[PDB]
Amino acid sequence: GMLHYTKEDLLELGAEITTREIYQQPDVWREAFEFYQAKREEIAAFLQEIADKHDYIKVILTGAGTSAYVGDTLLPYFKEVYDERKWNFNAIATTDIVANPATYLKKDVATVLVSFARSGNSPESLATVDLAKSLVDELYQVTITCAADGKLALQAHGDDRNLLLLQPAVSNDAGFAMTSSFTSMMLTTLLVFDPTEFAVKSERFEVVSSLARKVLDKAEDVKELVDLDFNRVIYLGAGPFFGLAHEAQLKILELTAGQVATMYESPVGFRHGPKSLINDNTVVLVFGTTTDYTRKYDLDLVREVAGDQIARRVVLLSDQAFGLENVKEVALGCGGVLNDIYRVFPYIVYAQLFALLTSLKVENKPDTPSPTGTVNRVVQGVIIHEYQ
Amino acid sequence: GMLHYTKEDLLELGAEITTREIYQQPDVWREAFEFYQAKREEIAAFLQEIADKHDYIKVILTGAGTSAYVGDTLLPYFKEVYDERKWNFNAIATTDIVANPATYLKKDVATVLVSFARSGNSPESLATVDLAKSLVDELYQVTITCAADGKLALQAHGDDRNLLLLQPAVSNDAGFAMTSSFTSMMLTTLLVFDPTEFAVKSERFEVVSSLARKVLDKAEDVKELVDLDFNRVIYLGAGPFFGLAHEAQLKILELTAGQVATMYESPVGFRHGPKSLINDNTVVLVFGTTTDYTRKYDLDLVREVAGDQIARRVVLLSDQAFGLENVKEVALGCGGVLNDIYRVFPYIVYAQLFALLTSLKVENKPDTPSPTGTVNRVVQGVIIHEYQ
Ligand SMILES: [Cl-]
Repeated sequence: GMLHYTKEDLLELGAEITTREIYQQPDVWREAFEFYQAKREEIAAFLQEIADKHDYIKVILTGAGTSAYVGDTLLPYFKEVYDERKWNFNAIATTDIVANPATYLKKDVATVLVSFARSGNSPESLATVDLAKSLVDELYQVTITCAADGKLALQAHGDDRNLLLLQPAVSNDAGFAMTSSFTSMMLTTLLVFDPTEFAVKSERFEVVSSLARKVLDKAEDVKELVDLDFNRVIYLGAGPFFGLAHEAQLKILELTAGQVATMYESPVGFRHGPKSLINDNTVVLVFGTTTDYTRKYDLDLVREVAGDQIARRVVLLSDQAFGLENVKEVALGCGGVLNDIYRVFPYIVYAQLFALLTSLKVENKPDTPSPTGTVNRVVQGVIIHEYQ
Repeated sequence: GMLHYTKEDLLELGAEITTREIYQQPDVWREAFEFYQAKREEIAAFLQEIADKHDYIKVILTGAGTSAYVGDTLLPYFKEVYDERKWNFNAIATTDIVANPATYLKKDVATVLVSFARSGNSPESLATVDLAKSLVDELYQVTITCAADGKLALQAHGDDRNLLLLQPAVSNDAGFAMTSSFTSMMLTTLLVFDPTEFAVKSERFEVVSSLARKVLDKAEDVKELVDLDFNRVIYLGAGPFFGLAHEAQLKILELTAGQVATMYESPVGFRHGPKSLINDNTVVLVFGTTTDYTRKYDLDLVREVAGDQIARRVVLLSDQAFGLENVKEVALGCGGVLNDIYRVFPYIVYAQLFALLTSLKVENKPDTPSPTGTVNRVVQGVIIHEYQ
């Protein structure tokens, strides 16, 4: 198990489901990868037909909450590697689309709507699909969802323009918080759209899974941070790690019922006002980039915040430790096998453990962390209004 | 005067500069508008030449901190009204470009780089321009900045392809926080790229000015809210009001040196986890959208948060009061002359007052609000590294 905890301890503390769902991630990813591998020809044919038909293609990666951050996290990688004049990638939350459809859904633009959902039962998921069908003349869909009996999945069959990519059944997280659903969806999406050769994807997958298991094995390293005196947490990252930070900090908010206040930023963005949030009771964690160029900017920022000596702790997740003063460096090293976009997986596993253990520290029940009932596993109170 | 305060009172409190710069906004905006009026034919001709040469044009709206939020706020409006296959609008912070230039700056894409800066002395401003010039074959620039002797402005002369649009000198805010600088730059940008007829823009400008004066006249109303017990502030807004919420919350952070923790979200996004931050010492303010359809989603959310009865106060800025239970409704009514994108101006004045008065409440010196010196008016410690 995790730390010393027995399964019995975890049940008594209301953390068995969430702990199980975090720890099952490498196994879930291997199933997802194998499903990808079996479907890869069909998936590539699907996308190729669209490319053959249309000169400009708007791809919209869309979900709500943690499902929105799937697109946010992967977006900068796709933007780098694709020519925007052909495949124009966007991450637009379902919660944005439902409120302002006209901003995003345009009649004459060929559009591939890539819908993400753990439960499939957020009203905004179906409303976004329905608005897209209403407003876009040439619409295709890729539906990436974990619940085969969720409304999103149920309405995604028998349509030659909708590629349904169900995630493994156990990734339909019963926990309040999305854990294995988030990472499984993100892995599927990266495998689908990453133009890298299959053999390279395979190798990277194996290293992703190895690194993640190492993180899980060393939960005590995360506990060391949890044990510090803090009630604010700030996650920072550049590139894909900006959306990853957004997810990492949300996991805290959610699992501590906001008893820990939070922020996400990039390291370079952080200086321009947001850094004001730091106080003596703040932990700052950086998801480090490993390209030589971008790493330099991370390092200057970590040096500065450590040097300020205000924060309780500055933590840098990277591929190596330089031996920085007043920084906890967490070295997760691939031998360089992984590029940055695949490092999101072990990095978020660390973040999930931090959120889980912090929930336990504050005596919240991670599996059911909103005792007021004002936040819910499946969103409540969403009304869809008719658009004309 | 603001409230009871004399100029000597404000001097004593370290608030004279910021108070002045907020209150000068209507006058600054008229000067900005008159400049635009004078230059509009030249401006249109500049953009028309670009459209005459290139089939696909990438517009990048770029700044750091509050300057980034000019682009974030206006972007959804430009996205709605432009055809993305011709004019493809993006808001990408200078703090993102400098760290990951290859994500955004593409050799073969005709690009219009629209740079924002109050001081012009952020290293990322010049690095962003330099990276664009070194990477993009067909580049044009629009430089919108408040400091004629800032480094950005000073390198923007004598270039046919760089359209320099200096803002009124007094908008080079001496206060730590950007107030009139943000608004002047945002007004100029909207006037440049809004395809509405000039006669309509002039009509709206007059109502903007009038409503903003009314907000300033009624500072006592904001004070009443600031007097409530709270240490967390959440701003919510849809469409342009998401970026505006980002700015509104940053103002609090900056001016209270993080003594008040903050969040920005959209009303519909808020439910999917972020709502967890609410506690009994939290004030939630919503920048209300006035289109019939989107407004319905604001209203559902406000009803819900009010009905939960946890937050200290729920405040809705709009064009009218419906008479909502447990909500403070602030009605700023144009008679319907203003569309939502022009309502950002009166809305942000209200949020500036809220931040300034909260700063006074916590006995910070709003003009110089970082007594640790770890956050600065002009960013310190940014090193620019060579990109290959
Ligand atoms: Cl009140």
